[PDB]
Amino acid sequence: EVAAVVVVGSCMTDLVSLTSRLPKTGETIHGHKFFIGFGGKGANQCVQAARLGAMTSMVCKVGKDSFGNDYIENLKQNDISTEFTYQTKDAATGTASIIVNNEGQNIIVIVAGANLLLNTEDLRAAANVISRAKVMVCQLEITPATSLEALTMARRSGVKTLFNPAPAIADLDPQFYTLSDVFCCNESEAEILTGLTVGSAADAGEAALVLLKRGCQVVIITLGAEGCVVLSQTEPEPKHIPTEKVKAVDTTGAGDSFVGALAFYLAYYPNLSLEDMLNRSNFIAAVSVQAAGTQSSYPYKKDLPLTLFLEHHHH
Amino acid sequence: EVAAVVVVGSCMTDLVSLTSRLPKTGETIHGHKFFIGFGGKGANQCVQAARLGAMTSMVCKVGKDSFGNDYIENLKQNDISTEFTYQTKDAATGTASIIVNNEGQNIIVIVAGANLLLNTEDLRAAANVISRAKVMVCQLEITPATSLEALTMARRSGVKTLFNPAPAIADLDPQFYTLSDVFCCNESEAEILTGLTVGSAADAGEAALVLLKRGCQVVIITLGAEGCVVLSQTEPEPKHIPTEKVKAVDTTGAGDSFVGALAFYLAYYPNLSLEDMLNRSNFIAAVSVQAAGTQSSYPYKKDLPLTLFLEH
Ligand SMILES: Nc1ncnc2c1ncn2[C@@H]1O[C@H](COP(=O)(O)CP(=O)(O)O)[C@@H](O)[C@H]1O
Ligand SMILES: Nc1ncnc2c1ncn2[C@@H]1O[C@H](COP(=O)(O)CP(=O)(O)O)[C@@H](O)[C@H]1O
Ligand SMILES: [Cl-]
Ligand SMILES: [K+]
Ligand SMILES: [K+]
Ligand SMILES: [Mg+2]
Ligand SMILES: [Mg+2]
Repeated sequence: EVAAVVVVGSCMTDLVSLTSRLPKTGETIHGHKFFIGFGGKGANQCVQAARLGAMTSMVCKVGKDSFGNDYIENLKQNDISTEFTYQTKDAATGTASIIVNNEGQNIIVIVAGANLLLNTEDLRAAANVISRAKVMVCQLEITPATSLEALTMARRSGVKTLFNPAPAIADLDPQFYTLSDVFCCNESEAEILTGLTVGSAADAGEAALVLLKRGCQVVIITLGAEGCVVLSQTEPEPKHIPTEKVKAVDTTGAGDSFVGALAFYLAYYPNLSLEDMLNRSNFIAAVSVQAAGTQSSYPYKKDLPLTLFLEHHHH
Repeated sequence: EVAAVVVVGSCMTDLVSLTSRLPKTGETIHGHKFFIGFGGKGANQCVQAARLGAMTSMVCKVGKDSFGNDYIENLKQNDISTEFTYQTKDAATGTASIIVNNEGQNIIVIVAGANLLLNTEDLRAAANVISRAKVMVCQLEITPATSLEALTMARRSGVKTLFNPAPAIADLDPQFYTLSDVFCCNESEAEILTGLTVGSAADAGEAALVLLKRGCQVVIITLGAEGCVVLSQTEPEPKHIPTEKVKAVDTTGAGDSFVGALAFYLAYYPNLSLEDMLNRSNFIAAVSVQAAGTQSSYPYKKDLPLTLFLEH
């Protein structure tokens, strides 16, 4: 019935061309395959949460176009509520044009498009759904002011905020930190936000402390194959949560799998320690890296170990 | 209604992102605008001819996908026959993914897709329409075997062949020249095809002669703002046909406008001199450069000077 996880954020149509070599400036090349995929950090996170069993709702804006209609169907196919998936005639659906060579290297051009037109009126119409959620997740692929509005609304209603400052902006409004219950970013984002080098767990501990002092309640920095680091106002000493070693097929979208899993745990297992939530989220994201693609790689509950769903702390 | 102009060639969806900077390897950048356009050199040429008043037929193959369905509607809206516009589940509609910066530099990735699956069986179904046409137009965006068969069919029925070797490749099948009544390309294509540097109308004349001696009857090299150069087996001395100076808004698709205009004139105004046809085609192409986009820039007869359509 009630959506426990509300994601206010982005949907993007992935337009993928496969080539033998990447083009340089000025070059026309021929590729050998083109296909369409569904992306956007907001939708990616929402899709992972939904596949773990969350009742989710996506607050987003697409175009009144073929891509937008397709995106709505993609959400429905993932059992996501589309009651706040808005459409606009005033911009195309967001796009990621992606060129990939035979080694899996890419160039990407993102046009946020309709995502940027998600506005105050849209959030007001979503106010009841936001207010009744357990967790509100947002990123920085819509207009920053709209993400800030959503954080504000959630905070005012006592709804847990999960903020993923991605892609990062060097001088974020200070309110982004003070309105974030959980602030989760990757190493490259942490570098932009703090002006520190972040390559290692040690580095992430230092960066996390800078972010915590700006007013976050919890800070998590993800570290690829090294797992993640967390600290909080209650426990300000950095804790490194490793992830078990796997053979990565395709790491694309791992960050969004991680965040979607964390949203699921915050909503449905609020009793658990951060450490527990993060061990589980690490494991889920590590499953995603062992499969090709972004949304297509995200696991479903039925294909995951039963231990990930126990109410109490586990070893 | 008998089609006078038959175009056997490509339909492509243009997926255009406008950016401040072009991305380097491994980089994600954010751009400021995305749009979809109808393109493909075959379709572009067919659309310009149709807008001038030609009865046209587009022989092509698109996907059984949204892009393909949309493409078919695009052709119908331009009054083009789609009797031999095929759809396949075996590849997506052709795509051109185009990134452009604010200085107009670009990165382009073409995936010809369904265009490549237009096969000789598909062509043969069109034999009656080809046989009753005045002009057959082909390019180098579908499979070579298919384009060669189309030109062969036209020749067998005494239908004029107009061939646009675009995009160009160094080692083009010799038959493309010998099957071409009119062979029309741009300066950068002529350079690839001949190995000559083309940096003037005089240089274009020299490259054109190489193309002529490979077996073409008429060779036209288009020269952007400098108009075009023509020679023929009957008159091998190069003739430079200037175009009047205009303020270009967007030169994208001008070559296809030029070729589609030329097809229209070859089909419906056969008694005009070649020089006259090229002056008119230059003028129509120069209108196209004064508007943004490709097919959205191609003028209609109703918006053009009446003198372009007077005989003699
Ligand atoms: N190679 C790898 N092996 C195992 N887990 C991985 C992994 N790459 C990523 N992960 C998992 O996915 C989470 C998020 O990944 P990232 O820190 O890589 C985000 P990004 O920096 O690539 O955008 C990690 O914290 C970890 O749990
Ligand atoms: N800047 C410009 N001013 C006027 N006419 C132009 C022009 N650029 C192109 N044209 C017209 O369009 C014709 C074809 O253009 P191009 O020679 O540039 C072929 P392409 O660059 O589209 O491949 C020219 O012969 C000329 O008639
Ligand atoms: Cl920009
Ligand atoms: K993956
Ligand atoms: K134009
Ligand atoms: Mg990673
Ligand atoms: Mg040009």
